[PDB]
Amino acid sequence: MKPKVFITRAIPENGINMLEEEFEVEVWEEEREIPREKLLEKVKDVDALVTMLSERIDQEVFENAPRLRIVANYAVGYDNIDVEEATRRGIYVTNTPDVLTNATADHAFALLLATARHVVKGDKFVRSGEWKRKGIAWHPKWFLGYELYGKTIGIVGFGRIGQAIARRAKGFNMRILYYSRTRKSQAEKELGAEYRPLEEVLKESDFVILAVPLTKETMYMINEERLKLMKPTAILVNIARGKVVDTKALIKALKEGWIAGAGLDVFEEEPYYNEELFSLDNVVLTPHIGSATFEAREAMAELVARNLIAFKRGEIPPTLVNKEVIKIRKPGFN
Amino acid sequence: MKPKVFITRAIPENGINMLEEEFEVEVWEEEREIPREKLLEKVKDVDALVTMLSERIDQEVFENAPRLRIVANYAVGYDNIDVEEATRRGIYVTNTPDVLTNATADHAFALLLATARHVVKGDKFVRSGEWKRKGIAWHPKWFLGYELYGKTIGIVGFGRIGQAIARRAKGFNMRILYYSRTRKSQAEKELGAEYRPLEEVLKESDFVILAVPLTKETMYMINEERLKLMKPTAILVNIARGKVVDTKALIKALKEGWIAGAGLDVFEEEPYYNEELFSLDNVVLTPHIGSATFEAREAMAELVARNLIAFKRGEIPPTLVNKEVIKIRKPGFN
Ligand SMILES: NC(=O)c1ccc[n+]([C@@H]2O[C@H](COP(=O)([O-])OP(=O)(O)OC[C@H]3O[C@@H](n4cnc5c(N)ncnc54)[C@H](OP(=O)(O)O)[C@@H]3O)[C@@H](O)[C@H]2O)c1
Ligand SMILES: NC(=O)c1ccc[n+]([C@@H]2O[C@H](COP(=O)([O-])OP(=O)(O)OC[C@H]3O[C@@H](n4cnc5c(N)ncnc54)[C@H](OP(=O)(O)O)[C@@H]3O)[C@@H](O)[C@H]2O)c1
Repeated sequence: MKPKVFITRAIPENGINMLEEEFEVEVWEEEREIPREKLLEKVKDVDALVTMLSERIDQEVFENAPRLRIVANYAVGYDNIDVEEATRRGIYVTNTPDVLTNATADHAFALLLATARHVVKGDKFVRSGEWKRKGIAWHPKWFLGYELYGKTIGIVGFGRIGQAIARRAKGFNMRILYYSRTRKSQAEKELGAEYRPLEEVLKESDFVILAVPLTKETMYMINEERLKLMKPTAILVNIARGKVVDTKALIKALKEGWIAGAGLDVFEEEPYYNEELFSLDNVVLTPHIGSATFEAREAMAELVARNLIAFKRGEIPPTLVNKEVIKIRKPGFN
Repeated sequence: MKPKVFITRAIPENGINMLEEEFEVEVWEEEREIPREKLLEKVKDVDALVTMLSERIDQEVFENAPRLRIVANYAVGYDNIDVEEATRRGIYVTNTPDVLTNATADHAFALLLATARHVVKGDKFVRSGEWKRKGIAWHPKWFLGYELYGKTIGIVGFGRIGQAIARRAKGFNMRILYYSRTRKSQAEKELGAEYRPLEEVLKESDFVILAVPLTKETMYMINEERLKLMKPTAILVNIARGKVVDTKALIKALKEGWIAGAGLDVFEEEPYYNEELFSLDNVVLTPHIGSATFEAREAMAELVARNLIAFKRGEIPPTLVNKEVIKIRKPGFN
């Protein structure tokens, strides 16, 4: 008698418990991701879905889900969902902005600093015993990295996470440039940031941070010609999506010294293995953990629940991504 | 006819070249550190020394250096120099403050973030191919770390580097507490920082950063009872000196979950190997590279040269650490 939601992953219990008050809830509890054929089977009679970036919510899913009215992504990105087709069908799509902004902006800085200061390579040198075995405490030319103070940070995608990365950069006294679809004077005045065309941001920055969604417009925007514009001392950080960067071109740039290093949280396929990329000591790698804090987790689970419960009550969900759907079908289950 | 300086390491050429205009210069150029017996031989007829933290400038060095009038440490720390004995003897001692503040404060944040967000462990997971081999792109419970935003940072040693770490923490919207020998209202008002007794800082902080010199008073100040006061979710960062922390107690704290993790740039002996410490995935380790930026390097070399040249000219050196020596012997060579 309650509407039915399938949750494709073991998200925090707080969100599951909130949903159990208002829905019949099914939760995929396994460590492994749900196989595609099982996803298609399980959506047969669901009114709602909570999905991860690992599930491709495309036309084929919709065709196999005739009761589905709302998809809540447990993520701020939604490049895994065919939102135009959802809108067509009157299906509401929600995401999780804001509650993971600080985690991801912190992780961008974690990657920036780790890459700039040789933290991963340094740790291996110590931890392996090589430092002790070689017998040399310190040398003035070892492990030299790059300053941030007074340097220019270039933020590609000046949204929630991009602005939060700029806020952190102000603590390092950085000159802040950004490229975005829009220009925002509030954030400009609060942070001292300045808009420039993309190729100017790439030419003038000491650190380039990617914080855009994946769309047709941002696919491979960091390509071979764009990388050639960057400084040979510059560090690239990708916390956005893997396919914003042409990895083949990035490998060439790193090997040939077109840029100095890269910190990457996201990859063209996940999981990822690339022997050539992974052989480089001027890259730092993390497995798509930008939003991985206990608190962001929990807050994302609450927010997915709030969206689905608002929808049940005939309210517009607070983090609806496809507002055009409202005029197509009003909220609620039938 | 020019005074003679021995430089114990291959510091940047800019500083060497400045000194060659005014001194007969000898530079130890080898990768390895100068052996103790060679140090004692080489100081026999020097008027000045430029030393690294690796050289122990103690009474025995002074007794073997009868012309020595000034020691310029290529470091801000000077726990490797017996400054009281230098003063006694009329020997000026200088260091390198300021020019390495931003490098070291950046590295403190590099270690804080790497430890809080599992950057080293994450990189090994990806780079080794384990992420790919296990076949799972992402899991909501994997690699969960700690937020900074709104959290409390406790700075032990509120000097040049400690205040610069607080400046960076303001970009993360942190509540800033500090313990120091003094209280500083300027920095309090600029950064919103508040003084507290040491044990209160340890109890109330989510991140504890050590930025004190090594002195009799700070030796093993982070001991077993102090570690027990910390939060089980708290992260410790040591960019100060290894002997500020009782490593045996720190290992117990990390294994027993008294604190959540530690980022360490400095060790009780350097180089260092500790199999038990190095087996822990909740530690991040770097080989005393806090000041290792190209620019800090260069600026340290210039500053050592400026000190020795000012002294030659009968001027008080700009970063003299033992001001009492001035009344003992005026500056210059004879
Ligand atoms: N690595 C991780 O763990 C992780 C975690 C969270 C998010 N992410 C990813 O980061 C992305 C951004 O997150 P967010 O919350 O900051 O989203 P957001 O607030 O929508 O910000 C994205 C910004 O990118 C701008 N943008 C979009 N298309 C662009 C284009 N073609 N050219 C230039 N700028 C463009 C957007 O412009 P407009 O102002 O015109 O909107 C917006 O300012 C998500 O979409 C996601 O892919 C990754
Ligand atoms: N890891 C690295 O690569 C690296 C690089 C640079 C420096 N260091 C180390 O970091 C240390 C600090 O550097 P810095 O330039 O910030 O020096 P600093 O300006 O002298 O600051 C040190 C601060 O520690 C405070 N302090 C000293 N003794 C204390 C005590 N017993 N209790 C509480 N606070 C005490 C000092 O108090 P007062 O205000 O009363 O002076 C001062 O505020 C150096 O001495 C060095 O050991 C490490």
